[PDB]
Amino acid sequence: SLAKLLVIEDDAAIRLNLSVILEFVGEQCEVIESTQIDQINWSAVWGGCILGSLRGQALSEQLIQSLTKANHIPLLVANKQPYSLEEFPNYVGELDFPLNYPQLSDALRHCKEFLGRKGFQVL
Repeated sequence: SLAKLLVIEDDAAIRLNLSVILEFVGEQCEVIESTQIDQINWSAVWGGCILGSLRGQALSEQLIQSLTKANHIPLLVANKQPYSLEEFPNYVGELDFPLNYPQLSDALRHCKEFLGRKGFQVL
């Protein structure tokens, strides 16, 4: 991935966990809490958006609006969540816990491939 990964995760320990591991596999990321979605340029080309645990156990209407408009961003879910992303056409799958290199690499690969179909890059 050329572009940073967006990470939206309301658990501090998992923000740390995801940040350390993504950096480890050579990715850059912007890690925020769900109350910070206004701080994100959703129109730009991101390497992907990883959604994790969210306050209220659900997608806020604001995040829904953002995820809907930003259909060019491939979406991953980190761990099993009470919410679902099936409605989103840019949803590309889930990251299994505990995280491991082969499964994470596949997930990030699916993000790259998605971006490729959208016309954004070639590896």
